[PDB]
Amino acid sequence: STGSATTTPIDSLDDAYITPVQIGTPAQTLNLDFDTGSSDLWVFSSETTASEVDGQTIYTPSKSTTAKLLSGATWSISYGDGSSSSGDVYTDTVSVGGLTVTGQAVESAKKVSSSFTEDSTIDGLLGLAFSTLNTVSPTQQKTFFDNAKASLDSPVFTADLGYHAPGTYNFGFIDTTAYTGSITYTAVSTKQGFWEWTSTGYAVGSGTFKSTSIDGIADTGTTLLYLPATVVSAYWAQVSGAKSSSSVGGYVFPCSATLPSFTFGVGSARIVIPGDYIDFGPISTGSSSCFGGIQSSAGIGINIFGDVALKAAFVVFNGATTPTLGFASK
Repeated sequence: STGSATTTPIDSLDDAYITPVQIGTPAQTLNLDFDTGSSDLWVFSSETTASEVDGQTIYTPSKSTTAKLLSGATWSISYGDGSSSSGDVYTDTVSVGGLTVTGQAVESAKKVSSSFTEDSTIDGLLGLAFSTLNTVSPTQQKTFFDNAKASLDSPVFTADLGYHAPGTYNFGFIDTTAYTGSITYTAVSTKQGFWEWTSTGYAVGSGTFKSTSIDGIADTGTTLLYLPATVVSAYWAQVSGAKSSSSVGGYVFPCSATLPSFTFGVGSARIVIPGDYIDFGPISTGSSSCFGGIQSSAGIGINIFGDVALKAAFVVFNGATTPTLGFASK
């Protein structure tokens, strides 16, 4: 089997991408944030505290003839940005782009943190990291991909995120028309539960490529590119007037600037992020200070190849017995 679904930016900055997901019978379609950095499929629901729902579409398990309470199961998650959610668990039929999994754990939120409530466009998350990170207790549950894998034509999914435009998540096949050149595959460590890999270096603009190992994770659920402070300083040094602002929370730059590209290495291959992809717009409405799309990871503990990096590439998440990642230009 295969599936293919369009993923759409939630706003004009590509802060996140939403993909429609059919849950239950009859289908309830919710727009979920596909997140290769986490492993829970959780949704706003009829159980979510009413004051914490503000415009999201909810899953109502009592209206699904295939929903079953997973007795005794609870979940609770905290994300790298400080947000969180928790609740109970149903199993139900879940379909993405024509690919159907029966008995998928659907984690129904009883509580969500304010950042979720305040984003009316995201109805939940669909985790695509390794199932070892799933938070369901006392019986850990499998991700949608893990449940689908054995049925897929090939045990892979691909992320093709658009710049200021829709893109595509495919399951079970590699669309050879969706990229240019060849796909370069690179090793993955699953020891932390992530799609963790090592970039071979970077370049700023038209500058020389610096060969250096940068371990990080491919994370579709993170907006920006978080790299070591040395790398990030080298980038922003090429933008007149750019500086790190402790009060804003990162590098800012004059909105009048033209940003240089940023290249990262995948083996001997190179992925070029155009400068425009690194502009996240005014820090507040009407400001002439703009927020940068490349930020330091120093306070995180891990480097994160988020959407800024991934949307410059066609990305293969190869879930074979020994997982690997593939990157192609497009």
